[PDB]
Amino acid sequence: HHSYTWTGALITPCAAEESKLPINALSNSLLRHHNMVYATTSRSAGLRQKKVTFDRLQVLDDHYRDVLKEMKAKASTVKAKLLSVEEACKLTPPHSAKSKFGYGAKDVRNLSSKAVNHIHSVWKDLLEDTVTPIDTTIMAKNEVFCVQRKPARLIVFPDLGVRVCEKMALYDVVSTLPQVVMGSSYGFQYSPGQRVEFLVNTWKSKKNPMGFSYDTRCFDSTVTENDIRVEESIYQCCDLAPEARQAIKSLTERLYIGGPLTNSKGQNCGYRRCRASGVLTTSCGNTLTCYLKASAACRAAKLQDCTMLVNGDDLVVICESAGVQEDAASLRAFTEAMTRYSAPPGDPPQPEYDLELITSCSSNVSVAHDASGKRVYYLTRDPTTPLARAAWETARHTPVNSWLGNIIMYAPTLWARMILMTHFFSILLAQEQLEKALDCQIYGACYSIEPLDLPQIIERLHGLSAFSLHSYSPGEINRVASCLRKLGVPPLRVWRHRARSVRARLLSQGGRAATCGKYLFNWAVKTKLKLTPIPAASQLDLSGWFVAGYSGGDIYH
Ligand SMILES: CN(C)N(c1cc(C#CC(C)(C)C)sc1C(=O)O)C(=O)[C@H]1CC[C@H](C)CC1
Repeated sequence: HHSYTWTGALITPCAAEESKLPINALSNSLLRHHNMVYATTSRSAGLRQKKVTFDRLQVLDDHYRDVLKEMKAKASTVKAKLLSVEEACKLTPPHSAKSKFGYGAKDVRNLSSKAVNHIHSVWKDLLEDTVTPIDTTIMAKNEVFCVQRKPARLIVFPDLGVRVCEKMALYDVVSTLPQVVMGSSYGFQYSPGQRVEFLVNTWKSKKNPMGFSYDTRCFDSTVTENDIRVEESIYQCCDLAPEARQAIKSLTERLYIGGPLTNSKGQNCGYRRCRASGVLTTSCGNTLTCYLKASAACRAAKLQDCTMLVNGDDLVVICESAGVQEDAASLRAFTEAMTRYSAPPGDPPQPEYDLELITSCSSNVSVAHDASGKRVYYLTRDPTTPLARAAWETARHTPVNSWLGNIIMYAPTLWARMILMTHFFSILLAQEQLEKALDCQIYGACYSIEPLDLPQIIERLHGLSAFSLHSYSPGEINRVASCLRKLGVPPLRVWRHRARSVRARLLSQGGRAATCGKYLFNWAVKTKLKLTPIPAASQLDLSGWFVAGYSGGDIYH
C-alpha cells in the first residue's frame, strides 16, 4: 500500500529555476545576510520523493466508525448545488496553468468557445466513465526559505479542463460542508482575529486547560484510498443533484484516489495512491480526515473535553487537564491512536499549559496593548520565512506577493508593521504603483488587492487597535530581534526614520494614500493622531473571505 511508485523518470522544471537570492539596489535596505535565503528547485525533487514514499497501514476501530457516523449525520443536513460552466470559469485564476488542449486561463475566464466546448466534453466524460484514471502533472514547487536546506515540495494537479469541472461538481460542497460537519472546530471560517478569539475563549472555557499541536509526518502521503473513499461517502451524504453525485463519484475514482504522474515533458514519472496536493478537495479532504482521525484518537486516549481546531493537516487540541503526568500519558496514547489510523507524527506532541506557547498553522497567540492600555490578543508567527520571501520579492516580481498576504493576515504584529509596511510602501511610492492591484493568497485562494485599500481591509479584519498596538511581550520582542540579527535586518531606529518619510509622502498625496500614511504609520511619529473609523471600509465586500480553505484548489476572487 505504497503512497507512490516511481518509474525513474525525473521530476522536471517547466522554466529556468533560481536558487540563490536575487539582489538589486533595494535588497540591502531589507537584509544583509543574502546567503541565508534560498529557493527550492527541482534539483532536490529526488530527496522529496524519498521522504514522501512509504507503505501505509491502517487499523480502524469503533471510535473511528463512531465519529464517522456522527460526521455523516451532520453532512446529511447539507444541500449543495452544481455551479454553471460560467460560474466555475469565473473562479479560475487569470494566470492558472493553461490546458494541454489548446486554451488557457484567460480563454476560460472569457468563456471562449474552445475552452467551453472542451470543458463540456470533460464533464460529459466524467458522467460516462467512472473508471479511467485521469492524468496529472507533477512539479517541484519553487518556494523561498531561510536556511536551517529543505527539498522542494511536490505539487500534483490535473488539466485545466478538469479543474473547471471540479469546481462545477464540488465548489459549493467544499465551501459549505466542513463548517456544518465540524462546527466551531473548522479553522478556515475565522479571520486571524476570530481565530485568536476562538482559541482564547476555548482556553478560558476549561477549568484547567492543557493544549497541544499535532504535526503529522507528510500528511498528504499518509492519506489512504480508504480515507479518500470515506471522504466521498461524506460528500454523498449531502442533498445533491444526481448529476453532481455521478461527477463526484467519478472524480473520486479517477482523480482523488490516485492516478498516473506525468512530468512537465510528458514522461510517465510513476503513480500516486495518496492525496493529490493540487486538487479542489485537498483542503476540505485533509480537514475532514484530520478531524476524523483526531476526534477518534481523543476518545481512544480518553482526553477530557477536547475542543479541536483544524485547518487541513494542521491540528490544535485544547482539553481539560487531568494533571501533568496523566496529560503526558494521554498524549502518548493519542499519538499511538493517530499512528494506527495512518497519521504518525513528525515532531512528537508536547502538552502546553500556556496558550501563547502553542504553535499551529505556523502561528501563535500573543498579547500586546492598545492605545487605552488594555491587553489585546492577536495572531503572530516567527517572521523568518515572511522576511526571506519579502527579500526575494524586493528583487523579483512573482506570481503571488507573500508580503501583501502577510501584511493582511499579520497586520497587528511588530514585524509586519515595522518592516513589511515600511519597506513595501517605500517601494510602491518610488515606482508610483500604489494603485496597481496585486495578487496575494488568503487560505490558499488568490485575491487581487490594491495596496491603497490596506487600511480599510485591516480595520475590517483586525479593528482599529491593529494601528496602535505597543508593549508587545518579551517573548515576541526577543523572537523578532533574533530574526533581525539572523537575516541582518536594520534596527528600529532605521525603520522608524523610513516610516516617517513614507508617511510624510503618503499624506501629501491625499485620498486613500493619505489614509495609508495616517493609519499604517501612526506608530512612527512622536505626536500620534487618535485614529477613527474609515468611512469607505464598509463598502468592501469581504463576504467570501474566511469561509473555507482552498490550498491547491485553483481558486480566484
Ligand atoms: C515601546 N517602543 C519602543 N516600541 C517598541 C519597539 C520594539 C522593538 C523592537 C526590536 C524587535 C527592533 C528589538 S517593541 C516595542 C513595544 O512597543 O513593545 C514601539 O513604539 C513600537 C510600536 C509598534 C511599531 C510597529 C514599532 C515600534
